[PDB]
Amino acid sequence: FVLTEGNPRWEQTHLTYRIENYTPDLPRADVDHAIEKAFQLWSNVTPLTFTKVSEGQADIMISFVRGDHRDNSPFDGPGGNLAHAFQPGPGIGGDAHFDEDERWTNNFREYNLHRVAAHALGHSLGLSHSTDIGALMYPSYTFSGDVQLAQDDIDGIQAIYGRSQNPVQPIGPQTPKACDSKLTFDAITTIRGEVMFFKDRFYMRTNPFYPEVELNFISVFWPQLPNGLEAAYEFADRDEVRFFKGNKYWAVQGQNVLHGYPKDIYSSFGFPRTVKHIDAALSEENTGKTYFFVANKYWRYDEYKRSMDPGYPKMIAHDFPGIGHKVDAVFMKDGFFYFFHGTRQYKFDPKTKRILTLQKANSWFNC
Ligand SMILES: [Ca+2]
Ligand SMILES: [Ca+2]
Ligand SMILES: [Ca+2]
Ligand SMILES: [Ca+2]
Ligand SMILES: [Zn+2]
Ligand SMILES: [Zn+2]
Repeated sequence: FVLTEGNPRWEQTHLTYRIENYTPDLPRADVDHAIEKAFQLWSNVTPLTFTKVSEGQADIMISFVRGDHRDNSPFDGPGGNLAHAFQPGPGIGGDAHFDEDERWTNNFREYNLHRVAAHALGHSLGLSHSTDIGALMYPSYTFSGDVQLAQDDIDGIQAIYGRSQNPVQPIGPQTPKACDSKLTFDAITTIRGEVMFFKDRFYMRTNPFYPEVELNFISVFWPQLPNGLEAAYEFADRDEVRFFKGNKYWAVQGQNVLHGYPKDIYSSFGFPRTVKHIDAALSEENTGKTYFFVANKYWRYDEYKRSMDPGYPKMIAHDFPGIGHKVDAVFMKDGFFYFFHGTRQYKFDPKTKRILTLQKANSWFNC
C-alpha cells in the first residue's frame, strides 16, 4: 500500500456523505446500494463510520459528471478515465466524481459501480495507488464478481485510522508471491506448453523452457469460475481444461466456460456420492488414463471410454511410494508426474514407480 503524499486524514471518525445526482444507467436504488456497500468495506476494518445525508454539504460529495465539470479534472468521454476522487480535506476534499459517459452497471458488465466506487472512496480516505496486483487500490479494473479488501488494503487504511473496533479483526486475502518458499498450491494444470499454478483468486503461469512468471486473477481468463479451485487438468485431445470445485466441474475452451457446465462429478465421471470434493487431478500425455486424488485414496478414469476402471478406489501411499498419502496438486510434464503437497514437490516416474527429485513447491520459479 501507499499513503497519499502529505498524509491527508479526516479529523472526525464519524463522516457524512451525499449523492448529489444519479446516473441514468441504473435505478436510484441500485446506485444507493453500490455506494453504501462501498463505504461499508472501509468501515468494517476501521473505526470510521459513514452517514448518508440528503440536503446540505457533506464530507464526501458524490456525483456523476460529464466532460469538463467544474473542478480542473475534465473527463474524457466514453472510455479512458472512469472516475476520480479528492484527498481528505475541506471543500472539494474527499469528493468522488464518476464519469457519466461511463456505462455504470450492477452486473459483471463493465463497469460495475460498486467496484469502481469502492476504489474511489479509497482515495477519498487517504490511500493512493498500491503496487500489489491483488489490492483494491491497485491502478486498474478487475472484477472477480465479489468486491473485497485485500490484506494490503486493510493495512493501508488501518495505518491511517487505526484498526477495527471489532474484537476479532477482519482479514483479507494476501497476494501469493512466487519467490516465497512457503508457497503452496490449490491446483495445477498444463496448457498449450505452459504450466499454470492456482492459488486462491490468482494464478501463476510459466513456460519451463524460459522462466518468466505471469501473475494475475483467474477471472482475467475465466470470469465464470468460482474462486477457490481444488483440482484441474488439461485434455489437449479436445483442447479443453477442466476445473473442479465442491463436487461439480467446469470445462473450458479458449477463454469461455463451455455450454451447460458446470456439471456433477458423479454423473460426469461416475464417482460414489461419498466423495465430497477432489484434491488433485492429472492426465497421461497419451494413454487416455486420468488420475483423480481424494483424501488418501485415488481413482482412475478412462477418457476414451467415458468410464472409470475395474475397482479403482485404491491407495495412494501404496502405488505412489514416497509422495505420502495426500496430494495438493499434480500435473504431468515430459512423462513425469509432478506431485505437490504443502511446500513439498516430488518428481515421480510412472514407469519405475520411483521418485527422482524432491524439491520446494516454488522451485520452478526464478528466485
Ligand atoms: Ca471516460
Ligand atoms: Ca468534501
Ligand atoms: Ca452513462
Ligand atoms: Ca487441491
Ligand atoms: Zn472531477
Ligand atoms: Zn485510483
